[PDB]
This record gives sequence, C-alpha cells and structure tokens, in this order.
Amino acid sequence: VVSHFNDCPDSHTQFCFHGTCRFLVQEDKPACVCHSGYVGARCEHADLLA
Repeated sequence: VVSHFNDCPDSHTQFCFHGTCRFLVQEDKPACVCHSGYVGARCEHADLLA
C-alpha cells in the first residue's frame, strides 16, 4: 500500500530481455513479468527451450 512503481529501468531492468518491467521504487525491488510464447525466468529464449 502507498508503495508503487513507475520508473522501471534502473539497471536491474537488464534482467528482462522480453517481458514486462516493473520496479517498486518506494521499495526498490525489481520485478519483471513474462509476456507470452516464451520460456525461462528472464524470458530471454522464445519457445524451443522447454
């Protein structure tokens, strides 16, 4: 509550190649979400990586 994000990019955004980027500023905490039709945690690979 109260805590919210806005400025996603803070270097930690480099942990996400192909996925939503959200950085909780008030609580500096990186958090990315995968898009779709992809694999991995960072979402660097697109299918063919089960």
